[PDB]
Amino acid sequence: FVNQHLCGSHLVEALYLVCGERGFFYTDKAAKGIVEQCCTSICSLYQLENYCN
Amino acid sequence: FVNQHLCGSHLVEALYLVCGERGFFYTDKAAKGIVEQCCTSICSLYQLENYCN
Amino acid sequence: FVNQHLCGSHLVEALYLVCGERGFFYTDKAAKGIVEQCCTSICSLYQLENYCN
Amino acid sequence: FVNQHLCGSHLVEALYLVCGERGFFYTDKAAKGIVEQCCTSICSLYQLENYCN
Amino acid sequence: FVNQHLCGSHLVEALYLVCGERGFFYTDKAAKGIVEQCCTSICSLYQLENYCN
Amino acid sequence: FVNQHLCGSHLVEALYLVCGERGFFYTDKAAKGIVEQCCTSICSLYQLENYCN
Ligand SMILES: Cc1cccc(O)c1
Ligand SMILES: Cc1cccc(O)c1
Ligand SMILES: Cc1cccc(O)c1
Ligand SMILES: Cc1cccc(O)c1
Ligand SMILES: Cc1cccc(O)c1
Ligand SMILES: Cc1cccc(O)c1
Ligand SMILES: Cc1cccc(O)c1
Ligand SMILES: Cc1cccc(O)c1
Ligand SMILES: [Cl-]
Ligand SMILES: [Cl-]
Ligand SMILES: [Zn+2]
Ligand SMILES: [Zn+2]
Repeated sequence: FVNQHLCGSHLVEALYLVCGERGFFYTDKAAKGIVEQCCTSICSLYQLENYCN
Repeated sequence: FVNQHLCGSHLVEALYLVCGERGFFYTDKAAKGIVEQCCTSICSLYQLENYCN
Repeated sequence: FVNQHLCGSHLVEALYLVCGERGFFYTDKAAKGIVEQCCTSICSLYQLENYCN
Repeated sequence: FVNQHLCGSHLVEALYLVCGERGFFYTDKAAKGIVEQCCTSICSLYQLENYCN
Repeated sequence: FVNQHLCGSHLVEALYLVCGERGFFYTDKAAKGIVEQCCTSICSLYQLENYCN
Repeated sequence: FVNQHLCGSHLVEALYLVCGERGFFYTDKAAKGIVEQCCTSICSLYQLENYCN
């Protein structure tokens, strides 16, 4: 299956909208961690914000 | 018109695909170079990879 | 106008995300309205939350 | 739960194209009948139009 | 203003929508023809179904 | 299940990007093949490049 890669693609658009001019880092380090958590169960806007810069 | 925000929305999706495992950082102060270049001309995928982590 | 058509396709997705469970209507009166407000210059997340139900 | 969220995001972009200047409702009541029918099986464009306002 | 490269990505999505397993027959003249006409005036789904195969 | 129709919309977006102004070609067979291969495991951009014209 290709579930997480398909989930990744929507989660960066959500971090571009949530994060704004603060931006975000989607790097191998703490980006496999937003996938472990937000592609397993639905993350709210405030849980998404904790990955912002 | 929100020309920057609509071009920036496509650019984050193109970067998720081209950077793959390298990932990237999208700071609105690091996102100025890649919007100024790639929203006024079509960037190759090699050009996009120059912004990967 | 096609640039308003395309902006509105991105606006439908951001309201889906911001409005969570609540949802939103995209009747041709709220549409005209969010289009004029938020495709002419950017909208913050508060502003978009105001169109949600 | 993330799978139906993923699906709903792509159905909102389909309803925006199919309904045109009609528009559509996508509140929690309105759009849960849609997801039951169109996220378990594939809906055509003629079935999606039933949900236009 | 319409950036034609960002408009084309939306149009390729729409034809996937419209044509689905019918596909299309690719020729440079039809490709440039669709992006010229539907990136300057809005095309409806019934205009886009003409390009399906 | 709608999962392969959803994967297929994301491949279309990644062939548009990768192929650029060369565009891509459709046949019944290759459309069956890239979904059975790229919706089962992650295809690179250098594998997708084989369907561009
Ligand atoms: C907004 C969003 C996208 C993908 C997964 C999530 O949990 C939430
Ligand atoms: C949106 C986008 C993708 C790829 C190249 C570009 O210049 C712009
Ligand atoms: C498309 C869009 C997204 C978010 C804010 C805007 O003003 C316009
Ligand atoms: C077009 C579309 C998107 C998502 C679910 C569907 O049944 C159909
Ligand atoms: C653009 C596209 C891709 C695959 C099938 C289609 O009908 C249309
Ligand atoms: C469906 C769609 C996308 C892009 C431009 C158009 O005129 C129509
Ligand atoms: C049908 C089609 C049109 C334009 C670009 C593409 O990559 C494919
Ligand atoms: C880029 C991409 C999209 C969808 C499936 C894949 O295997 C690879
Ligand atoms: Cl998806
Ligand atoms: Cl756009
Ligand atoms: Zn998706
Ligand atoms: Zn766009």
